[PDB]
Amino acid sequence: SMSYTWTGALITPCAAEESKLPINPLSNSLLRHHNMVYATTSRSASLRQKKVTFDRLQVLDDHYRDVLKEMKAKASTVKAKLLSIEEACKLTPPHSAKSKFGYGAKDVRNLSSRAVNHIRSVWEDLLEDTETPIDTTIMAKSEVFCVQPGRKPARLIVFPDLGVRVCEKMALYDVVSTLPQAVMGSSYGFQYSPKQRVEFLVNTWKSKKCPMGFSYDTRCFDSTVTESDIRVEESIYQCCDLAPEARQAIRSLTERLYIGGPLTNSKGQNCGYRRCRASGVLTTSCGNTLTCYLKATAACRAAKLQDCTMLVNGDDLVVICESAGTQEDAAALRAFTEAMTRYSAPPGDPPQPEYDLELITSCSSNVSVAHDASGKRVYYLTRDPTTPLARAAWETARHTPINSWLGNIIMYAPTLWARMILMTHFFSILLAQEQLEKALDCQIYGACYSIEPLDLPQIIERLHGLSAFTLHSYSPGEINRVASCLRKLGVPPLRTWRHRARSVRAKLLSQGGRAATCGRYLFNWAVRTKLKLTPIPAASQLDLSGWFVAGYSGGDIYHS
Ligand SMILES: Cc1cccc(C(=O)N2c3cccc(O)c3NC3=C([C@@H]2c2ccc(OCc4ccccc4)cc2F)S(=O)(=O)CC(C)(C)C3)n1
Ligand SMILES: [Cl-]
Ligand SMILES: [Cl-]
Repeated sequence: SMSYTWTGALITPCAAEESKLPINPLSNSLLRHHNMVYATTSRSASLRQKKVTFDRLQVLDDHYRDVLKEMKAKASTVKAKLLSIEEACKLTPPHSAKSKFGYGAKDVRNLSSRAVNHIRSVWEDLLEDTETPIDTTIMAKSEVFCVQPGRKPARLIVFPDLGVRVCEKMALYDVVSTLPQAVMGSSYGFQYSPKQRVEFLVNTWKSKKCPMGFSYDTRCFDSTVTESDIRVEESIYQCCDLAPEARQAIRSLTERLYIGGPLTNSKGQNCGYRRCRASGVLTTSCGNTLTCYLKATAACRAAKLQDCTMLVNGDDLVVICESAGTQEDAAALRAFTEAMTRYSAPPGDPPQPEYDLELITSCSSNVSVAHDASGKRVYYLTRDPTTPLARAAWETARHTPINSWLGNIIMYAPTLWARMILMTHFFSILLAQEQLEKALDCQIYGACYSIEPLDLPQIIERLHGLSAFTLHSYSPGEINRVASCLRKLGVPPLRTWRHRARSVRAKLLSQGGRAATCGRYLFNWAVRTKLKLTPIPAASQLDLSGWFVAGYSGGDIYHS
């Protein structure tokens, strides 16, 4: 079975597509080498099409079946609730793609009679019709990158209509929110906040007598997912206590949408047929996580890797285990990869065994070390800041509906680059435009949030602890990665950012209130005469439930 078949009709944009970074004074302050920054477009879709289109081999074995049964056992503890129309409508982003049937996300959120009646009929049809493939739209996603010699083609997104998406939520939101944790336990990555996640990686690393770790990068994971994989995934969902209508909906969604179906371009033309994972449905993150974990757990047994602890976030996979020795780890890792390959998860790049935790990257991120005010070692997550910086420059120049810079500040708050560059650059702008109190959209684990920049200090304390405001003596390797990133992108040197932050810090303090709290906490790094930083009372009061429960990337999820 081919992941995809194509009619020859093009993947088309539904509007004009910017690919170049404008020459704008505000963005130019952040990043001068504007021609290094680009956004993907429709024009590179045929290149992507070529990469995601292949035959799949899958041979299942007893290790695979053993693990599956174990997961199902855990799954059968779960009792999933059916979401009400109102509840599902509330989870729809304000700017989610309109329906082809004469209503949009706004109508969904407002529970208008048109949207709601169409949603009911979609739901009833799921219950009645078990076979008819549901239509999907295929689009080229616009994402911003820095050039590296040369360019990434656009990713392809495949999604059903708004009415169907609201119905997936009713049938499956509780399931995709609750079940991965029940099944994978501590290995489910999306349950951790940043501090918890770092805690778990470090503890796991320090628990082994001789640790070895690796990341495993499946070549085009969504395309490696077979119809059997998606039906096995359904077999796990079906172990939950379900309302009968949910049980039918899942069955019908599986056969009509999840396993595959027709692809239609922005212009309504038949583009082809998908027989693999759609990027843009509710079950993608859950399904990818389960499938990845299943295959990897069985492949570990096949490779005889000892005392494995997995961390899985969709298609992202980290394994930490007990070293058997350099040669034998290399052999065992190769056997793991052949097992994965047989299970239809071949590697992009061969995995490499690693004996230093900081050398392992999970979801762009690695563990690094710094010291807090008292000189105590603190572990934190960081990443190469090249893409975050390129995207922030873009978002400075162009109004984008989702702000990666804001998500990056939240998730990488303790980092040198987030603190000195991103906070300084954006607080300066917001402060000059008097927009500090204006809420902005970002994402956390794929789900969309509306966040007030003035609540960043409380947010950051909750997610990272107070040490996020006091870190210093960063590793030489972190410092260099950052420093040399700034040279490449024509981002001013850190000393410039210190100078700018002092000025911003002062303006923030002068304003008093929540603004001044941002000044004390966010920019204490910038002054020699430091304020003593105590817990923020409002931090404990934040309702961050739902933040670090599950992954929702591609799932059309909005949280208020
Ligand atoms: C299938 C798919 C495609 C693209 C992005 C994502 C995704 O949700 N994330 C992701 C995954 C891998 C790579 C990647 O770069 C990535 N990026 C982002 C996020 C998130 C995500 C980001 C980090 C992560 O784990 C490491 C981590 C965890 C907590 C704090 C810091 C790092 C897991 C995770 F799902 S985000 O939290 O939604 C917003 C942010 C601006 C941080 C971008 N998923
Ligand atoms: Cl990013
Ligand atoms: Cl200075």
